[PDB]
Amino acid sequence: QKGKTFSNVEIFDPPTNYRDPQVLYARPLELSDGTLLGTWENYSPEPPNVWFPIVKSKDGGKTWKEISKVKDTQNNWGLRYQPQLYELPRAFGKYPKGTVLCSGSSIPSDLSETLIEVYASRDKGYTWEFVSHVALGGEALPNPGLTPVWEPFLMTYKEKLILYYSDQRDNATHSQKLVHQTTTDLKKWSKVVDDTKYANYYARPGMPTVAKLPNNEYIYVYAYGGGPNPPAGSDYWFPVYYRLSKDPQKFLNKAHHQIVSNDGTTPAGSPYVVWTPYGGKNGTIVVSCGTRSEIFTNQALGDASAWKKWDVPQPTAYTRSLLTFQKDPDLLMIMGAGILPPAGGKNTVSASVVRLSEVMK
Ligand SMILES: OC[C@@H]1O[C@@H](OC[C@@H]2NC[C@H](O)[C@H]2O)[C@H](O)[C@H]1O
Ligand SMILES: [Ca+2]
Repeated sequence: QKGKTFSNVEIFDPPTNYRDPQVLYARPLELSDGTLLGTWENYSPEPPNVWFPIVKSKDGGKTWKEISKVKDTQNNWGLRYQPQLYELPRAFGKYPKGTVLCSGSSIPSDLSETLIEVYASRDKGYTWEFVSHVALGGEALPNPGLTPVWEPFLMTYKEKLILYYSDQRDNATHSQKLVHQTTTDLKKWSKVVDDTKYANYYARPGMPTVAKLPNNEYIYVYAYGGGPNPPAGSDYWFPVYYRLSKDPQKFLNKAHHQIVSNDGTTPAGSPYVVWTPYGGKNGTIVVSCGTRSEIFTNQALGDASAWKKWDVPQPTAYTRSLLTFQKDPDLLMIMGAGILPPAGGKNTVSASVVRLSEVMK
C-alpha cells in the first residue's frame, strides 16, 4: 500500500507551435493486466491530419511513453475532438473481451462536419483498426442552430454496448440534447434514444458520463447548459446535474438533481463521474467538474443531500477525468490536459494519483 501515490506527473508538454489550446481533453484507461493507457486532443500543426496519441504506463501512472497513434483512416480529416478509451468487459461480435476501443470525433480542419467513430485495438493499444461510424453531425461549433455531435462515452449494459453523446441535430427544438445509441456487435447501431433534454430551446445539457453503483443503479452526470440560477455577472452557466436509474437506457424520465456540496459549492462544467467500492457498502461516487480543482464525493448512492468536497493536488482542467484502480479501491487517478482556448501556450497533459483515505480528511 506504500509508494502508490504521486502528484502532478507531466505526461506531455506540447511544442510551442501547436495550435491553441495545444492539448485538451485527457482520458485514461486501466487494462485488465494493470497497465494504463491515455490519450488527449492533440492540436498539432496540419497537415498532416491530427491524430489521438496513445501513451502507456506500466507503473501505475508514474512514468509514460507513447506507443501508438490512432489515425483517421476513413475520412482524410483527422481524429480531432473528444477521444474516449474503453476496455470491452465481454465480447461484442468479432471483438473479444479485452479489446480496447477508442471513440472520438473525426472533423475536417475547417470544422465543417462532425463524425463520432469507433476504432479498436486487439493488442492492448499498439495498433488500431477502424470499426464503425456512429453519428454524423454538422458544423463543429457549440452554437444554437448548428447541428454537430460531440463527446462520446462508452459503457456496457448486459449484452449491449451503449454509446452516450451530445447532439445538436434536433436544431429546431433543442440547442443541444443528450442521446445514446446501442450495439451488440459494434457494427450495427440502434436508432438514437433520448437521455436528457430540456423544453427551453436555449438549454444545452452536455458532456455525459455514467457509473455503475452497487445497488443495481447507474448515475448519469452532465453539465446543464442554460441551467437556472447563473451566478452574479453571468447570463448563462453549466451546473453539474445528474440522474439515477436501474436501467441506464432510461435516464430520460428520471428526476434531475443538481450537485451542491454541504458548504453550498456548486460544481459547473465538463464533469466526469466514477464509482469505487472504497468507503463502505455504498462505496464512493467521485465527480470532477471543469471549473474547480476539488473532487466531489457521495457515499449515499447519489442522495442529493450527501455531496462532499475535498482538495486534491491536481489542478482544475476542462473535462478533467478520473480513474479507479481495480486492485486498490482507495487509489484515484485524476488526469487533465489544461483549459479551453485561449490557453496562453501553457496547457500540458498531467495526472496525479491520490488515496481517498488521505484526501477525504
Ligand atoms: O473538445 C473540444 C471542444 O469542443 C467544443 O465544444 C463542445 C461543447 N462542449 C459542451 C457541449 O456539450 C458541447 O456543445 C469546443 O468548441 C472545443 O474547444
Ligand atoms: Ca509547451
